[PDB]
Amino acid sequence: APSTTPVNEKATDAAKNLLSYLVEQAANGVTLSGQQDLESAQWVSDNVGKWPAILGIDFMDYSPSRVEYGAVGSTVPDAISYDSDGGIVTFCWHWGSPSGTYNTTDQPWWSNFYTEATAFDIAAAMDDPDSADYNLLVRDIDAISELLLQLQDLDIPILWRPLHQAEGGWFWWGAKGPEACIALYRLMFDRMTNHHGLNNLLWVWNSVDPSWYPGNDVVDIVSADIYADAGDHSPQEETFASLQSLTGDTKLVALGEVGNIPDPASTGGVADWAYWVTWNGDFIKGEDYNPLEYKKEVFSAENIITRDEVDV
Ligand SMILES: OC[C@H]1O[C@H](OC[C@H]2O[C@@H](O[C@H]3[C@H](O)[C@H](O)[C@@H](O)O[C@@H]3CO[C@H]3O[C@H](CO)[C@H](O)[C@H](O)[C@H]3O)[C@@H](O)[C@@H](O)[C@@H]2O[C@@H]2O[C@H](CO)[C@@H](O)[C@H](O)[C@@H]2O)[C@H](O)[C@@H](O)[C@H]1O
Ligand SMILES: *[C@@H]1O[C@H](CO)[C@@H](O)[C@H](O)[C@H]1NC(C)=O
Ligand SMILES: [Cl-]
Repeated sequence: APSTTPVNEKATDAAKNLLSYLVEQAANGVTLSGQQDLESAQWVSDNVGKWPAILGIDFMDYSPSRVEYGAVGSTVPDAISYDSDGGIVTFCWHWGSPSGTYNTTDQPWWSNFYTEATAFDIAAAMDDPDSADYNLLVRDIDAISELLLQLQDLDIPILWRPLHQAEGGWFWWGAKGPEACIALYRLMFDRMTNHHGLNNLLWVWNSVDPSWYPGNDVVDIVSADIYADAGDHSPQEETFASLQSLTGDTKLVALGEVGNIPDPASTGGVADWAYWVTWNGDFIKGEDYNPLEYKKEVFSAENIITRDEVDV
């Protein structure tokens, strides 16, 4: 069954308490609501009637290579505000490649997390710790670690989901097979936990295939991102079962991203997702994926937690 002990023995009380709360809720057939982007969370409050429990945001535009092209990151204040309002925060990282950005017509700099938008080679970087690219990877990790340390100084625990969707291959970190991506994940875990003393993090992995798994010693929560056909609100039992066997059923299981919110009237005892995070834009705002009447039902449900109900 899911562990309530963070893999970082030095975890803060706020990180320990968040993991224990999520495990308890999921064991009871309760799922936390979530939404990517503060403006979309505001839309849900304004149109559906509830603030999502979890705010998903991204370190993307703090990536050092993106700063070189004029990017201005602004999500750390949104984490602080959501936490001040009683919510929970998850970060992903659409990591702009440390070198190799093309910045062409078809591959603008602002797409430089996609494999197609950069020359960057994660495998060549990880095989040579003396290389410029290896040193730039560690510098990028240090850049994002500073942001996480600001959040740790404020006693804000974070559901940290780096190197997401890795196995798909469409982001540069997944373009050179599993070994290089696992090595980068474990390097990040060590650099953040040990060198930086980051103790406010719960580590969320986001690939299903066992050959991509970085190990139970460096992961607190396993997840997948599901973009089913518009209007498919099934519980996604097969994916849930694959995420249980990934860890020998020792880690909490969640949805990192959804296009379609799984119907909470059909998940109980089939696929006890700890949380889901709806993507931004049309996925939450339109009528094709998650219609207004359905959203109102989901967010009002007894077995869905919204921000007003969070009680860590
Ligand atoms: O490539 C065409 C694209 O145009 C518009 O999006 C542009 C926007 O795309 C960002 O990547 C998205 C991606 O489009 C898709 O929604 C999904 O894969 O997510 C990624 C990453 O999302 C991240 O950014 C958004 C806000 O854009 C949000 O905060 C989310 O939380 C975060 O995870 C990304 O490439 C952006 O850079 C890009 O916008 C550009 O942004 C830069 C500054 O970052 C500006 O300088 C630039 O002018 C432009 O706005 C459509 O929205 C999309 O549908 C697709 O058509
Ligand atoms: C990226 O490409 C655009 C479009 O050609 C160009 O105007 C811009 O100066 C480039 N950015 C950098 C920092 O070279
Ligand atoms: Cl503490």
